[PDB]
Amino acid sequence: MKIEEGKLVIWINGDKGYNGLAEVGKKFEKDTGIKVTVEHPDKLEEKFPQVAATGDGPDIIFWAHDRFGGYAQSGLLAEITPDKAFQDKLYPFTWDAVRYNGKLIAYPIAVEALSLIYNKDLLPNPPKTWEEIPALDKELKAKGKSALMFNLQEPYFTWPLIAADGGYAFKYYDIKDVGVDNAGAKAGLTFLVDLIKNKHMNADTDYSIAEAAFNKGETAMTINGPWAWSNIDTSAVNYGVTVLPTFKGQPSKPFVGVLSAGINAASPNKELAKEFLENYLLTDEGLEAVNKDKPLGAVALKSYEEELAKDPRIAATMENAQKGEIMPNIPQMSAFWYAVRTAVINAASGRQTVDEALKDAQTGSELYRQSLEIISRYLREQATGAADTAPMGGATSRKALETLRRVGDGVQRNHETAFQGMLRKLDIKNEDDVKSLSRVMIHVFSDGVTNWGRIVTLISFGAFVAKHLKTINQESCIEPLAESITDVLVRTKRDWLVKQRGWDGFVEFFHV
Ligand SMILES: CCc1sc2ncnc(N[C@H](CO)C(=O)O)c2c1-c1ccccc1
Ligand SMILES: OC[C@H]1O[C@H](O[C@H]2[C@H](O)[C@@H](O)[C@@H](O)O[C@@H]2CO)[C@H](O)[C@@H](O)[C@@H]1O
Ligand code: NA
Repeated sequence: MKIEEGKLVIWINGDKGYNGLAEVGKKFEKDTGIKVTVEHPDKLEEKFPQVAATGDGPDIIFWAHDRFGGYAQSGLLAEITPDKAFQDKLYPFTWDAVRYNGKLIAYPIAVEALSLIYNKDLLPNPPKTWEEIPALDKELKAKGKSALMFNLQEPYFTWPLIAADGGYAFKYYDIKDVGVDNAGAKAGLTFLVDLIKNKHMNADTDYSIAEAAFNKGETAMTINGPWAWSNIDTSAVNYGVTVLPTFKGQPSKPFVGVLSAGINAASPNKELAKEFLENYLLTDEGLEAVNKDKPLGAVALKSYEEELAKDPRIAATMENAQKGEIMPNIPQMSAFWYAVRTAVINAASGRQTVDEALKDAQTGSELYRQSLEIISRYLREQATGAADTAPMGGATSRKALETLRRVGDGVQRNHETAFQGMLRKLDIKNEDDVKSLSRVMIHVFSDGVTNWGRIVTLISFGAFVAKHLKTINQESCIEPLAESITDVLVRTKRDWLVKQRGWDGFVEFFHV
């Protein structure tokens, strides 16, 4: 296996207290003789699933809890085994954040929420509403200052505004219901794009540009998390931390993250990782080391949270958190963030209109579930000979299914001999063999030009396999088969599918 035994490699994001974490690691090495290496690679949240899937990577990965369902579903995280007495040292709602499919899949460290951070010497009374920002910027611009700069390249930072007047990710979790292009989301993003059109913000502003501007005293406000506070202390800007402005009378709703530590499932060092996490990091002295480097927010460790909760910055953090929501941890969170990131960037730049951007995001976010509904229904009715009587809950699903029935009948008829021969060559007998189908379908499906004819052929093969599985009394393998096909299709063809307008495109192409 790629990972080395008898040491710990930790990955953590570069905005967090990695030097303090390394200090904890030195203490661990002094007591145990085991060397701890902390790294902060770029795009670690994308890198981790690529390397961990091959049995490589770090022993411990730190990130907000939202990405970890995905990791867990993919087999990349060890289940953790804190005993009762350890469990009781952290807040139950922090453990709830790192529960997937009933199992604990990470240790919670700290609760993060975005707040409004403001320069008390420029703006002694910060605005309660978004709507008053344009006027305030006009006033500040007369003195060579701006009202507000924040990172527009990561949707995390814009989401509180998008969500304020009723935007939402997944309904509280009903995965069918995405609220990315409803009228509330549209309103929020239109307000953001108007700020930009009226020269109150610049589309190119990123994390670094906003942080420098605030920390040099050029802009009166930023939006950021507790990790930013250290660098402002150093700058000698006199700052406060407050509740985010309202929009159309409603609170900004930040997406709340629980910084968490997961154990790589390929690690031969799981017991050392546990010892590090429970007996060195999640203690008063351990969290203090990290916190002194870059503040964590409101920590999951009750003993130390009682001291931090007296800080008015932490109170503000908790106030904003209470108005927002805990992020979901479902495997499609990754696709939701990619889709919303693109939408914000394209709306802010003018590359798409607000309505066009958010339509594309809504299609990207729901792609996996929508594809699965269609493909699973088709596979099961082909296998059994009868359709599923439940409603879709679904206009696109229903028409796409109708289309697939019409087109797929022809394909399965014409390809029957070839499909017979391919199935005989692959010998799919049970759930273990459906696992092996993925590698073959990626190769055969991907190494080929993409068009809807080829997608129908893939799904038609699926249906033909489903009928065989039913005949051999393996009907319980049909759902996993459908999941596997949907996985190959959407992992490899996502961008083409979105550009083709998803399943509405399919329906239009074969209309005919
Ligand atoms: C794993 C079996 C699969 S998956 C798939 N996906 C798209 N096209 C296919 N075939 C068409 C026409 O055969 C193509 O390559 O354009 C296939 C075949 C498949 C099934 C039987 C024989 C050859 C390929
Ligand atoms: O922008 C989408 C992004 O948001 C969250 O990432 C936060 C992270 O939680 C914080 O710890 C801080 O580091 O800033 C990040 C924003 O750049 C999600 O946790 C993440 O999965 C998502 O891609
Ligand atoms: Na990053």
